This record gives sequence, C-alpha cells and structure tokens, in this order.
Amino acid sequence: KLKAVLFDMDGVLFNSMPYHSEAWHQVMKTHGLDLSREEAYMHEGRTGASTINIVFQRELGKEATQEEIESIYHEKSILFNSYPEAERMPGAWELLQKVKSEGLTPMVVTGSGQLSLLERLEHNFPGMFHKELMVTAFDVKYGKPNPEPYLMALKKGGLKADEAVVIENAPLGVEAGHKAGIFTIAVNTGPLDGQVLLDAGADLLFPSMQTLCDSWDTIML
Amino acid sequence: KLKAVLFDMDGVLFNSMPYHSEAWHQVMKTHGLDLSREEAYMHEGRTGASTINIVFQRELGKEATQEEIESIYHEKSILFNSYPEAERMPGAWELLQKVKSEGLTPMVVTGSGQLSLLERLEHNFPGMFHKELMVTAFDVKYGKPNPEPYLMALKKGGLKADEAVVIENAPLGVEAGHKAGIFTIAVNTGPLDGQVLLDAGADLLFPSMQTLCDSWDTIML
Ligand SMILES: [Mg+2]
Ligand SMILES: [Mg+2]
Repeated sequence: KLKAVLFDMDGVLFNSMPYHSEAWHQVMKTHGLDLSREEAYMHEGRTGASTINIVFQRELGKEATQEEIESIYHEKSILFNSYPEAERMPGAWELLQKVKSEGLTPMVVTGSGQLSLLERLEHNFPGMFHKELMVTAFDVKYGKPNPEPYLMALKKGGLKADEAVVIENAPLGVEAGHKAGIFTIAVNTGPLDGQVLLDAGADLLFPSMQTLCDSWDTIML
Repeated sequence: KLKAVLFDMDGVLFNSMPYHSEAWHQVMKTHGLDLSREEAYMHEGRTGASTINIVFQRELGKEATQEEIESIYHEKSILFNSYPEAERMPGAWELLQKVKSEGLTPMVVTGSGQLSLLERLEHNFPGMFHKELMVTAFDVKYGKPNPEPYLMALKKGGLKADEAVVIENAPLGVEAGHKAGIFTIAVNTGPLDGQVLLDAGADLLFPSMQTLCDSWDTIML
C-alpha cells in the first residue's frame, strides 16, 4: 500500500526541458565546447557542476575548476531565464489532484536549489506540496543518477521504499529511483526513445503525463 | 482519417498466452526438444509450422517433415484445449465498445487457427467482428512477422495503411504491423521486457489493455 508519490520537477511538473537543453547547448557553444541538445537531454537530472565536468573531461581532458563551474552555470541560468517562463506539463495538475484526493502525499524531488521553486511550485500546483516534504539542491550532494535524492525523500517523509512511487521522465532520474529500490514510472515527455527509460530500470512506461493520469486508478488497482 | 482498429487475438482479446506457452513447452518436451515458455512467447504470432520448424532447425540441425509438423501441431492444440478455457483480457470489451462508439471498424488480425478461440469471438465481443473483416491462419502463406496478414486486413477493410491502427502484444506481431507501415500500439500483456516491443517498431507502448482503453481518447486527440 502506497503513502507517497515522488515527482521530478523538470519534464514532469514543468515543461522546461526544451529550455534546459537549448541553454546548455548554447552556453557550451559560446565556450567552444560541444554539447548537443540531445546529449543535454541524456544528462537531464544531473547537477550543473557534473554536466559541466563531463563536457570538460571529454573535450579538454581535465575537470572544470569551481570558479569555471560557477561562471558557466550562472551563464546557463541567465540564458534559461531569458526565455518566456516554463509552463505546467499537461496532465500534471490533474494527476496531482487525483493523487491527493486518494490520500497520497505528493512530494517533489529536484536537483534545483532556486528559492522561487517554492513560489512557482505553489502558484502552479496550489495546496499540493509542502516545502519540508521536498528534496532540493540544498540537500543534494551527489544528485541523479545517484539514488541519494530519492533516499532523502524517503527519509524526510518517514517512508519505506515500498511505500512510495517515483514519477520520472529522464533516464538518470529513472535510474536514481530504481537504484533506490522504489517502484518507478517513466513518462516519456521528451524526444528520447522509450527504451532508454526502460533500460534505466522503469517498472512502467507511459507516453505522457496525461496518459498516466488517465491510467492512474487502473494501475493502483 | 483513422477508420479501423486491427486487434490481435491471443494476449489482446483473450488471456490465452499462459496456455499457449505451456502447451508448446510441454509438447516439445515430450518430443525431446527444448522450447522454453519464454521462447514460446517470443514466437507468438507465427504459424504452428514455422514455430516447429525453428525448433527443429536449431535443436536437430534439420527441417521438420510435414507429418512431424502436423502431429506436433495437433498434440499442442489438443493440450491447449485441455485447460479451462481462456477468458477475456480485462479492458478489451471496454476498448471495443469505445472504438465502435467512435465510428471505427474493429478487425481481427491473427496467426491463430485455434477454432475454439476464433469461434468464441462473437460470444465474448458481441456485435464487434465479422468474418469478412478478419485475417486468420487460414488466410496466409507466410504470417507474422511478415506484414502479409496486416496488408490482407487493409485490403479486406478497403483501407490504406494510414487509415488503421494495430493493437499487438507480441514482438513478431508489432514487427508485422510496423513493416506494413501501420501505426502500431503495443500492449505488454505478457512477461517480456517492454523494450522488445519498442524495438520491433511500436509507436506507443502501454502496460495493459485497460490502461490503453483509459488513455484512448487522449492519444487519439
Ligand atoms: Mg526530469
Ligand atoms: Mg498476440
């Protein structure tokens, strides 16, 4: 019997990945470094530091310094913020209402550490989440694909792994939920092949958030 | 214009694959041959003759004679029919009602020559199907994963490939639908990994007939 539902924020609650992928691609290009929009989708869920390091290690044969990480990340963040603000993923508010009406605790698990997440989550999904029942960059040392953030979600909610379900759209996020020993539902909201989500260890796979919403009662039976 | 929905029978309309897999496994075992239950699921959709020939080709390094094909097929079918009759796959009747209410033509495209199941279609799905709008083992030269049975169905229905959708549960059936150029929805109703259905060319994947039914209006929007 389930108690909690653990949502990723990017690509699950907000339709932000076109923006995250473009900004990552463009900022790398500005620095003479090659990160494709597709590879940015492959790295969804990673910390900015980790993403920057991976490109530096492959292209430059070394790690980025902390000041280079912070510089490039701030530049990516400025660019991401220059775009008209990201909107709700279709089906998210509807699934959240279903989950809540069934007595389940909605939770957010995200590697973002921005304050206005609180405001933006609350404005888009009013009454759904509680800031204390949420995992952010203020908590994440390692981040996806390490199961750390989902394990910290379990801890914060006082949950056993078999009392939760993970809703994820990205393979590093699926892998994180899976390697935490939590039942993981993949929603293929991006441009990647469904196989990549199943290969990462998803127990179920749906084509979209709305189809997950439509199917929720049936899979919970 | 979507005009018709092309259903497989076993694993889609009837929950018969536990029996089919068991019967093949056991009959082969009686004959001193190795066909596991899992491999029977992999060969779902093929003619009886092809299935038997594949085992002979691998295990004995030779083709099966026609009388070896005929005897083994006969034993397997009798064994299948010794089990309490296969019941409807949950979701199938509801989806059929929905498809028909939205003006689409239900069709059966199957590799089966199992009279006991074929002749139970009307009693299980009243007012849905018609012999003139069906393709069975009796209709084909090659069968799944040859797109031949699906192309035959399009002809029978007076349809083009972009006017139909295929609902399949088996890798060789998805392949057949895909290679005919028809939009194919895989429903993972057996014990195989979902990746094998996506790899065979499924445009969409759902874990069950009921969740497909639940999601039908959404994916057709
Ligand atoms: Mg995500
Ligand atoms: Mg089948």
